[PDB]
Amino acid sequence: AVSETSKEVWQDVSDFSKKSWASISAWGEEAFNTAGVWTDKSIATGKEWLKAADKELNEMLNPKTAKEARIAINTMADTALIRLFNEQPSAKLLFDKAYGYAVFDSRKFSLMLHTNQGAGVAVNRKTGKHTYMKMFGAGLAAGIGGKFYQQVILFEDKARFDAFVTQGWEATSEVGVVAGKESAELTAKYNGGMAIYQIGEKGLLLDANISGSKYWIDKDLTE
Repeated sequence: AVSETSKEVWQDVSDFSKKSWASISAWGEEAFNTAGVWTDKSIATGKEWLKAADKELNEMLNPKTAKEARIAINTMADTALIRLFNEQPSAKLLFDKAYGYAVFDSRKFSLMLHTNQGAGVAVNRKTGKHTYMKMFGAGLAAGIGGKFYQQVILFEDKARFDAFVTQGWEATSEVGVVAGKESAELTAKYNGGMAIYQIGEKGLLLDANISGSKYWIDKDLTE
């Protein structure tokens, strides 16, 4: 009756959304942790999942607590990988060989973020460890990616990943950037295993210099 439906109104208006997202939130990880080619079916399902994920990310913007931020960034990172594979299926084959990866987004999923910065995370695929990080994007400052920007870095080799997550990084050239000129497999081979993708809403950003960018550990978020 009304007593019960009333309680339903508070409960479902407050929580039904989170429960609905929780029923599908695993899809991205489940999909990308299964080795193999990123097929047309995976692309189509991924696009459908991204519709829901981006609605959820809208609700996650501007987190108030470190826990909320870590959750938001983690969710963002899953979306970037799916978006990347949908835009460039070959990247899935490189991801399958990755020791680790990092993802940054210009949206405010960290506690603090300034214009031209990105919030993100580096994930060690062997140990599971997440290192929360921030970036200054030279391309953002130059005027690209204004409506939407993600950056995905794949690390085939442990040494460069370990350096990235312990020391941070500064980009002093375009070495490592996937820029429409060659296989990312080759980019990585000649860059200590490291390949950098820049992602727009509709496709890869292929002419966006990163030189001048900086990457550091977000001390307000990582434990």
